[PDB]
Amino acid sequence: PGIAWIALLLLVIFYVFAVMGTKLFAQSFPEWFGTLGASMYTLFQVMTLESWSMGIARPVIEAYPWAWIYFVSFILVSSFTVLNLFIGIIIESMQSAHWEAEDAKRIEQEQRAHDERLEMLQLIRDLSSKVDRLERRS
Amino acid sequence: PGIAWIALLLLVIFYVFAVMGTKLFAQSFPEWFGTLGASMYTLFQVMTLESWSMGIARPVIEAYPWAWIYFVSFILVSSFTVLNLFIGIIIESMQSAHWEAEDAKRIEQEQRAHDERLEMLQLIRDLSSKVDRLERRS
Amino acid sequence: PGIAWIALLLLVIFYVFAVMGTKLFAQSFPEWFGTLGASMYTLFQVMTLESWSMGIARPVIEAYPWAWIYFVSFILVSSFTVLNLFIGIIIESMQSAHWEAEDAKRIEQEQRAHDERLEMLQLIRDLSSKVDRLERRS
Amino acid sequence: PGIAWIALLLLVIFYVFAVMGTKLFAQSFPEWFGTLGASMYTLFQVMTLESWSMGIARPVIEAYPWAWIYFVSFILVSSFTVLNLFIGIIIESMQSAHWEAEDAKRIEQEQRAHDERLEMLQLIRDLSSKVDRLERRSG
Ligand SMILES: [Cl-]
Ligand SMILES: [Cl-]
Ligand code: NA
Ligand code: NA
Repeated sequence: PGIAWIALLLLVIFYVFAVMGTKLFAQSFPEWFGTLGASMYTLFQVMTLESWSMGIARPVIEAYPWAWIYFVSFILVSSFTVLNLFIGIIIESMQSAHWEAEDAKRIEQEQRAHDERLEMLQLIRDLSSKVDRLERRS
Repeated sequence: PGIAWIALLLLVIFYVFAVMGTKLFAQSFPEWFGTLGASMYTLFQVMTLESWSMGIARPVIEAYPWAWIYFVSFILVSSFTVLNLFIGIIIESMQSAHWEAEDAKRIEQEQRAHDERLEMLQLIRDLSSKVDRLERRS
Repeated sequence: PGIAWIALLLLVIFYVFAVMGTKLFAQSFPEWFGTLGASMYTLFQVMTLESWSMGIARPVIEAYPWAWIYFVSFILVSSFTVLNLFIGIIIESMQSAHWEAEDAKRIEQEQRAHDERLEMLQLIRDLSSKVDRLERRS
Repeated sequence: PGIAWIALLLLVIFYVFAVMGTKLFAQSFPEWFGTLGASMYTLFQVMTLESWSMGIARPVIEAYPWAWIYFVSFILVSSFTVLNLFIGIIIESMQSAHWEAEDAKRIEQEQRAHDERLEMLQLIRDLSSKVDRLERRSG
């Protein structure tokens, strides 16, 4: 049903990484990733880029050196998504202010145009064939 | 009357979360929430995503393990309300830029068109008279 | 020349604060505000919203309790200004992608339609007068 | 092939500053800029504006007093270039909301009307000829 198609995506990326993070990280870092609810919080703060590296990820990379992939992949993937709601909402907003009625007004203006142009077409037909007759007598 | 309609909702979402803040946290966290004014500055801090979690929320979450609702929800509400204040401005910005005129220049263009098409409904109607006379005059 | 109107303004606000700030704070907080360049770098850092409070503002507010006006006002005002520079660039950006090019077709493609109607006006007019030199040459 | 054009401009700016940065800073700040890999992470971190100053910049400018240029300039160039990516997406978004479609809805529609007019045009000519001959046959 539109934007909330992406929202649902965001919740899902969250859930995937929150689980991924609790599996990978819970033992060695329990306060940040000890439970799945814990990591939902951490990823929230990470997603808002708050001390994500200096206070959460650079620490985690010391234990697990390859774990920048978790953190950089999430910033990348979650930002791109958050971006879209912002877009998907900008757009659908423009649409209500404008596009919705713009297409409508001009669909309709062209009905008028077309109908006028239609009338002319007949008159020229009636006239066309008056002249048709008149010439046949001549 | 447009945007300061929301930009006020902002001002009261602030005022509420700032009283709720002081009542709840004033006592363990005096510096941050000790007084209503002290909590505004703190949420102004929080709203800008400045150190909100490592600096404030997680320490508050240490004392009141539920507090994250207060913090996560403030961010959702204030970020959004700010989003709208923004769209509202991006949109009314497009209007004056472009939709103002494209809408109007068009009404104009298609008056002109309509007039011309009327013009010749006329001749054609008149020519249908002349030919209508040739027929009776025979 | 458009947005670069505010771009100039932003720069003015920036510099007025870097001076308003070196005058107020440089005595007591030299590393942050000691020289003008010093304050500028720190106000750039405050503009990027980075450690603006837990880092710089809070410690300055505890010498100079009133000093929140400075950091809150600077963020508010400079965010508003960057907000607009941003919109102005979207507007301007999409004036190019589409709107300029669209109005170029809407116009030229109605030159076409107008011209077409003008030709049919003449034809009906030329016709309208043979049909009435019949009315006279009989 | 579009903004991907611009995304490539960004990846080039990283590369340049990550190398300018590892050459410049790896002796004194090995953790941050020790190796290219290190240096990029650090720059991605600066780009998200995460402690770029209190955490990374100000410490280095302690040691190399002029390095405010490396950091300030990277945040501009780096950030200004990510803006154009954000616009570019914002645009190609509308292209496919609307512009794509309304743009061509109208091409179609003036075919609809050009074609009509063309028709009327035919008939009026046709009528003229009929008047032409009516005219001659009777002179
Ligand atoms: Cl538009
Ligand atoms: Cl027409
Ligand atoms: Na931060
Ligand atoms: Na931030």
